[PDB]
Amino acid sequence: STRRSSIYRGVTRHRWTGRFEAHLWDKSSWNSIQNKKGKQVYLGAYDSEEAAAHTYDLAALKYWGPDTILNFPAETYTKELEEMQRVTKEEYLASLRRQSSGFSRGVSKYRGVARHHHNGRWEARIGRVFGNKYLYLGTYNTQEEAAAAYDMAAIEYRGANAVTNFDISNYI
DNA sequence: TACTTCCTCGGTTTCATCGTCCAC
DNA sequence: GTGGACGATGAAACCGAGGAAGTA
Ligand SMILES: [N+]
Repeated sequence: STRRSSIYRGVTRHRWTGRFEAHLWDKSSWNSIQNKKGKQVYLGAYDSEEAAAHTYDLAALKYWGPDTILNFPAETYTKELEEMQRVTKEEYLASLRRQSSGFSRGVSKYRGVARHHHNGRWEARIGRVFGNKYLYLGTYNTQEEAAAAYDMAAIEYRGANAVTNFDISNYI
């Protein structure tokens, strides 16, 4: 019936946002709500379709090695292939998500950071469906400080697989 | 067939932002 | 008055259930 939303593997143009989502099918992990093997992994949103394709390629390389099926040949990812080896799978996926277009929108380049009225300072906020709160994390003089606060709250309320503005290792 | 792998996009959650409260 | 602390709102991200697309 319908033509595929993207010419690339693992890329779906979202019907409402118009963003190119990268996603991945983990055929080895176990879906526990179902019985069967298989889990959908969301890699992020990208304003550029080619960027979502590259994101899929890199995540697939981290999951299945240099001859899994790729939108582009593994020779184009040689450098990334080495860097990939130095981190967890979760660390690498968090990094891929951190570079994505949808990670942070608006004025600040950091997620959870926006500006306190017109005071020239930066508020950090974080969302928590438990308690139905948009928690306030303070006002800071630099975006990096606000982003640090957002990060700390993020690791606290999301633990592992928490995507932070700055590297998870900064907070050990 | 039946069965696995992959895509889609609607609920759900969270952010970006701006404007409002109240304890000082 | 007022200014941190937040709440309201709309935009936009997140993400799996489910159906579509390949297998074999
Ligand atoms: N967007």
